[PDB]
Amino acid sequence: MAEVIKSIMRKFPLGVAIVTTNWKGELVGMTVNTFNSLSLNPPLVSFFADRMKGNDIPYKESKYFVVNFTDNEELFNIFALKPVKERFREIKYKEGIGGCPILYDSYAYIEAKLYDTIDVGDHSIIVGEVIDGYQIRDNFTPLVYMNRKYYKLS
Amino acid sequence: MAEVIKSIMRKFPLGVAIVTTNWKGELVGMTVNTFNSLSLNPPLVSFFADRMKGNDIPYKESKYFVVNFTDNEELFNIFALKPVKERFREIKYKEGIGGCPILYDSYAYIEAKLYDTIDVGDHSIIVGEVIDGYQIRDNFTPLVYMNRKYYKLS
Ligand SMILES: Cc1cc2nc3c(=O)[nH]c(=O)nc-3n(C[C@H](O)[C@H](O)[C@H](O)COP(=O)(O)O)c2cc1C
Ligand SMILES: Cc1cc2nc3c(=O)[nH]c(=O)nc-3n(C[C@H](O)[C@H](O)[C@H](O)COP(=O)(O)O)c2cc1C
Repeated sequence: MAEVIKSIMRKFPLGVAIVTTNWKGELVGMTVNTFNSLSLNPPLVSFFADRMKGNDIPYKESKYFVVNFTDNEELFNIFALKPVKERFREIKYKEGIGGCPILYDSYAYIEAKLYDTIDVGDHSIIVGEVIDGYQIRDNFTPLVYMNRKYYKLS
Repeated sequence: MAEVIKSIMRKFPLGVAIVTTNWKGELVGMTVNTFNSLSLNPPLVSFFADRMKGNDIPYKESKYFVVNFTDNEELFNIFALKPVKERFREIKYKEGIGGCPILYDSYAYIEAKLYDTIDVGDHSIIVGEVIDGYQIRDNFTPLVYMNRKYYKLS
């Protein structure tokens, strides 16, 4: 079989973010490399959630979600590798719209309201309608994921 | 109005590619920063097409499309800025699946078959089923778009 299709994606640089929500009282988040702007009028953003792993379910059952933009590699690792029950013990967060956690170490975030979801193959596209966003820290180092690694920008 | 939501995206680094198709004999392509992997089984890839500009129509009416991965900044500018009738005069290309053009200066490409399209707000999500991909050049410099500019990776 051609699994050259995975090898090409591993060399394709992608921006990363951490999406959180409050899921019936349970604080959850995850590192994503599928976040993007989908539409400007109306202002929709989206990301892709893995259905096999059940990453889609939390966001399908909540009304809001926050996109956290940060430059601390360690946080990306926490929200990809640590057990789900341990994630919010180790970091500083404040509560935001609908109880959703905003990471303290974010340089920016966007709060959004779930707008639609769409199952395509083994992922769902989760679309949210933007309702606010703030730039908090002005001086930061944006990161990209490529080949299991995070790179600063040249 | 909050157009802080545009200012946040301008600081968010994104991978770029050029998607082409053969549209009823007309060779068309465009620079996109919305290309990503959507699903592994089945292997689907996608990008977002601006409906206001009519970028969606070519891909909705063709059976295939090619994703071209390249490290030549000049090509990204050609396939974003030059009039549509002038694009394929200025560069070297070969014909591929379904007549779709493959750019000669690509280090990799993926050929794909249209699988579905979905209108959300002012964009459509164009999903294609991967049918091949090849890594051609081994030594390249992947680029990311941020703030109207292209950066090498540090
Ligand atoms: C950089 C990186 C990118 C990721 N992107 C996504 C993604 O966009 N969508 C997704 O569902 N999971 C993605 N994941 C996996 C989730 O982070 C992970 O499945 C989620 O945190 C739940 O954790 P668990 O599988 O360990 O329970 C990514 C992981 C890493 C390392
Ligand atoms: C880096 C960059 C990213 C772009 N990404 C997209 C995109 O993902 N989807 C889209 O429809 N147009 C995108 N465009 C615009 C298209 O390249 C452009 O509209 C297309 O080439 C048709 O050209 P025209 O509007 O000049 O006729 C992007 C442009 C640039 C500069």
